[PDB]
Amino acid sequence: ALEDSIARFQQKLSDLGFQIEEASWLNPVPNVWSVHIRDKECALCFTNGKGATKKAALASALGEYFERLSTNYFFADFWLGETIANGPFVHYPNEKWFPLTENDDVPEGLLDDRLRAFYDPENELTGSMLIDLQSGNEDRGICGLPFTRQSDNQTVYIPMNIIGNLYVSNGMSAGNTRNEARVQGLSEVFERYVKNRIIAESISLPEIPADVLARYPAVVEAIETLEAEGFPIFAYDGSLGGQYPVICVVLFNPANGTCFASFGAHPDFGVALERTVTELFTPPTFDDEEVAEHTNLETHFIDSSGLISWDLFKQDADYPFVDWNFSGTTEEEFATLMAIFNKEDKEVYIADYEHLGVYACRIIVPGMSDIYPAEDLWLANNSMGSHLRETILSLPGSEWEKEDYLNLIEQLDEEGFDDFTRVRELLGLATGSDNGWYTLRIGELKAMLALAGGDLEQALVWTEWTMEFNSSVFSPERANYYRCLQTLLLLAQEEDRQPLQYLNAFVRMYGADAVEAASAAMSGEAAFYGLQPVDSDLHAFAAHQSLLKAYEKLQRAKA
Amino acid sequence: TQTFIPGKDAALEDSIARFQQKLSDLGFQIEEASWLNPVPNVWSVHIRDKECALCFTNGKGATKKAALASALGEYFERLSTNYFFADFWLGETIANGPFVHYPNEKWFPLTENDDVPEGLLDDRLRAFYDPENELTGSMLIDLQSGNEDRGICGLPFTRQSDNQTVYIPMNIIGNLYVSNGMSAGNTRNEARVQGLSEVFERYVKNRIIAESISLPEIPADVLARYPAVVEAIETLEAEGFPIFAYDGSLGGQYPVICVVLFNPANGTCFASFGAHPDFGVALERTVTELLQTPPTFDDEEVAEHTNLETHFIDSSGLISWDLFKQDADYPFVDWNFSGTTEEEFATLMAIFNKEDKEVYIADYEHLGVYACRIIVPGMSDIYPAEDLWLANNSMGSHLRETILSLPGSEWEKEDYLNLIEQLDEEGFDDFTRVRELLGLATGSDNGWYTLRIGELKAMLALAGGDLEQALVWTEWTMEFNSSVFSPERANYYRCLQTLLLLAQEEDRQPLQYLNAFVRMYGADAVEAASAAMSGEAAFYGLQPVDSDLHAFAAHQSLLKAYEKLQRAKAAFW
Ligand SMILES: Nc1ncnc2c1ncn2[C@@H]1O[C@H](COP(=O)(O)CP(=O)(O)OP(=O)(O)O)[C@@H](O)[C@H]1O
Ligand SMILES: Nc1ncnc2c1ncn2[C@@H]1O[C@H](COP(=O)(O)CP(=O)(O)OP(=O)(O)O)[C@@H](O)[C@H]1O
Ligand SMILES: [Mg+2]
Ligand SMILES: [Mg+2]
Ligand SMILES: [Mg+2]
Ligand SMILES: [Mg+2]
Ligand SMILES: [Mg+2]
Ligand SMILES: [Mg+2]
Repeated sequence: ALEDSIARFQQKLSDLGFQIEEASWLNPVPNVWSVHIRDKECALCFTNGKGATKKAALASALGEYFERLSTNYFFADFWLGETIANGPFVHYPNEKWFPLTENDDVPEGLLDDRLRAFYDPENELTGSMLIDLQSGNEDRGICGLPFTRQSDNQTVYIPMNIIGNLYVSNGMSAGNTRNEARVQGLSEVFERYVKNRIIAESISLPEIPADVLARYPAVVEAIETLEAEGFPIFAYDGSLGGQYPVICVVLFNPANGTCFASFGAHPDFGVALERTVTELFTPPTFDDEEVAEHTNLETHFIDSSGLISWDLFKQDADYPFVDWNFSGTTEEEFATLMAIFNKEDKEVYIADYEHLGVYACRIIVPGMSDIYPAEDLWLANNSMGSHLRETILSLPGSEWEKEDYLNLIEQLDEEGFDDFTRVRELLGLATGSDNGWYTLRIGELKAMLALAGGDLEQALVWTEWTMEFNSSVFSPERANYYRCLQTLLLLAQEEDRQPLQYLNAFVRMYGADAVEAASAAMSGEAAFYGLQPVDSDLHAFAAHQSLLKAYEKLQRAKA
Repeated sequence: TQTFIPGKDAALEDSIARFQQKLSDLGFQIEEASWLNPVPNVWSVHIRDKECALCFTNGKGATKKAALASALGEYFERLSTNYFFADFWLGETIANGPFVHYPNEKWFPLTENDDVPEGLLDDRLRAFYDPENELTGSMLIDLQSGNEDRGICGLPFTRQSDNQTVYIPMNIIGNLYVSNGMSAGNTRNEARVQGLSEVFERYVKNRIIAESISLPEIPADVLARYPAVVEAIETLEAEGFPIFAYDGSLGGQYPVICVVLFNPANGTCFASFGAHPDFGVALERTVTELLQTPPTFDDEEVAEHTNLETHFIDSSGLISWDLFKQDADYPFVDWNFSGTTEEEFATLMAIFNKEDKEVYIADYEHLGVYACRIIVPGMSDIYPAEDLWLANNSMGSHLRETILSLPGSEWEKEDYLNLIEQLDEEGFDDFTRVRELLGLATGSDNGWYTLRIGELKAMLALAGGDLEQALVWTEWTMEFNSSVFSPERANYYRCLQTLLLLAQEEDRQPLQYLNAFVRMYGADAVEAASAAMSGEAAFYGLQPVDSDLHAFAAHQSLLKAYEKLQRAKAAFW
């Protein structure tokens, strides 16, 4: 019962030491709700609930709260600092650390044989590329988490690095029962796997007949409202000829000429239908190749503003409609779904968490659950920067030689980092919104270095870059600083002109504090404007401290 | 009550009462739209013709009445000179009427080898506008008439050294001088002094700017003389806007003040300029105009003519950082050229004589208020004479009838495709608004209002059934216009674009997508885009246009206004 689920979850969250607060409701059309819930003491811990009734949505918001604390997902994009990294356990007590080997292969106790073949077919994957982000603890080695391989009920250790880079928040769930949660999570796997096929393969799906939709009047109502509100809707059978329990529903916005495709899965057709609808841009396209691109599907996952083929909407479907149904008790539904995975010759790997007093699972199904492709462990690995962290956080206040600064630029180039990459994302820093690190990108950091190493020609290049691409999100203060610095750098290039002449004017336009700071920057003295120096427990960031305080509550719960 | 401000020859309250009355008598319903009093001692007002949206002015002054009198004075300035109608073709009836511009105008038929007819211009002007002697006569056809057969309309101007009449082609006046050096006033001389000062304002400005000059600050004890301005500046300064006040005389030569505002919030500056024989009036004029881009070290981009051309339209142009250098290139001069409007006129004219610059004035009294128009080639120019070849506002006059015929036209497909190539060969810019190129007051509620050359090329490619070109320009169209199209029209273009892209997919079956298209774009939009593709009805949203522009109600209101001026002119002669 929704009301039990809510009462229980609220209570348990409170007991755990979390002050949870309800930010903002919404009831856009009939039979559709959502709510935003937040940790009153950590801005970064928050969820979004959705359902066809108000309570359904609150229960969803709270359930996702336990899903994300149980799995540690809130903290998944952040380094947890040197103390936690060197503590008894980082992720879970039952985690397992595999030191790096002398030739840097992937240690033997990790993964299994099928996984090794899938993630690393060429056998070129090194061990040091699998260091989890949270610890960044190369000396301690590769953290691996336990997962029950389902065919033979044996434990398998999967590196947290792999889990987090390729599966992210996919196939996680929390529930009232072990099986309820697993059915939700396994369905979440079908949702996203089928979706990526329907989309990438530019499939035309078959409409759901009107007399079938009629069974679910509360959804029909939500659609008639959207349709009368000026938004054409398409409801589709995403089963691909009865195979998978997936509904797809697409909204058109004629005002902008764009479409928005939602997907949803559950063993019961009707639940799946509603799930897809409650979950409601770019126009459709005939670009067979741009739709299929991994970066398109990767977008669709983050937010659903991705490219959909016009082929989806073709009159003639590639599969017939099937009035499917896989329903029953959560226990039966779990077996029915698992049956499908067995039919596909796809090993399922589950991991159970009960340490917060609510059951929560995390489900990997390599070859289906993947959101990102394994090549990304080489090309787009979220701990690629872990080894520069200490160097970079030292820079504010640092007084190295000018060559050292200019080399770090060349290193960033040689290591192939993207200029647009946010530094706070690359190092796993919860900086909070009120300082320079919050908007600092690689390109800006290059400007800063060129200044500290006294190469004013490069400095200008990246200062221009910086403004071209950041100034719209800088604070007034900071944007002004950059305008001023830019002027002075341009003046430096004028060898005919006499800096003193312009000094009064500059002070009037930019303000004295800004001019004094931009000059310090140019003299290589204080190049790293607005960046405070950062200790290796991130005391410097109060945001990050609030993150760690939250994580302490989970560590204690784990013991 | 009677308020006599410096340099005017009549109390504000009289000037207002007179002007309002005279406007009414002329048959104009004038209405006051919106006042403003942003800082102390600075006002402005917007006045509008209740029956023509395009006829409107903006008044500015240091008191409320000063501003209203300004607004009204600029109203007579712009009716007297015909400037409201200067960007529009006036249709075939007016073009072939007794007189188009003024009764005393003069028409010079084109010659057999197409030289510029002999009664036009004089010798110094010919040397200035056309040093290479390559200017042809057919390039000088005024826009308003577009009447090549009737020839080059030329307006009379009293050359001032020897008091002789000189005929200047309306085309030249309008392309290079525009609204510069026009004025209206309470007296002949008041108006002329305002207008001649307007000339110095803009000439000196263009030197100060282009030559990246550092001006000398106006001393504080000098500013002190004009507390009402000082108050306006302190307010702007405390409001967060640094101000710089400058002597723009260039060492006492010219009666020009320059005042620059900084906006630290966006790191930009705004330079205002102003001229009047009396220092104090000039100061206030410069300040009130601050409220009716960042600086740069680019010596070359500041001087570029396109920069100074912007400054005139806009004041959002590039200023050199050099303006603000501590050390000035000229010393401050506590200048003064003042006296009675009669004396001030001579004093100013003295300066032009010193410069060896002929002044050409033209007087208008046919609306019951004196108004002048002053050309001073080599100083009054806003645009350079090279623009009579490259950027001539009647370059398109000869395609007008062809283009306005297109909606409803049923020519051969080759004819449509050629007109594209012609538009390319004649070197028109794709971004150019067609309604500006033909002089059409279309009003905001139809396809012509936003129609650019690039879109027209799309429309022609569709009518001439070249769907590959049609796509190129339909994409172009949306990339650069869709943000200003009406919902309806933007949607039509989204649909047309999809269908043109589908036409390129040789693997795909149009019928499959048909239901989906009808759902996204709507049936009307799909039916229209298909007609367009079949070359049947390509010119979407463009109604056909008769050669008196009855099709456009906006333009009709423009002509109804101009009738009132014609009758007034007839009366006077
Ligand atoms: N009574 C209840 N109602 C709804 N969800 C509940 C619930 N009890 C537990 N939950 C859990 O709360 C989580 C909320 O997610 P849901 O509302 O069911 C859609 P989701 O696809 O997981 O959201 P996502 O797109 O953000 O991933 C799920 O893991 C679900 O198992
Ligand atoms: N009594 C009066 N008070 C103020 N302006 C008057 C006036 N009588 C006539 N005018 C006229 O008002 C018209 C507009 O001039 P002003 O607005 O005061 C400066 P401007 O140089 O025309 O600015 P602008 O060219 O940027 O519009 C001029 O033709 C001016 O001579
Ligand atoms: Mg979920
Ligand atoms: Mg979902
Ligand atoms: Mg279909
Ligand atoms: Mg004027
Ligand atoms: Mg002015
Ligand atoms: Mg100066």
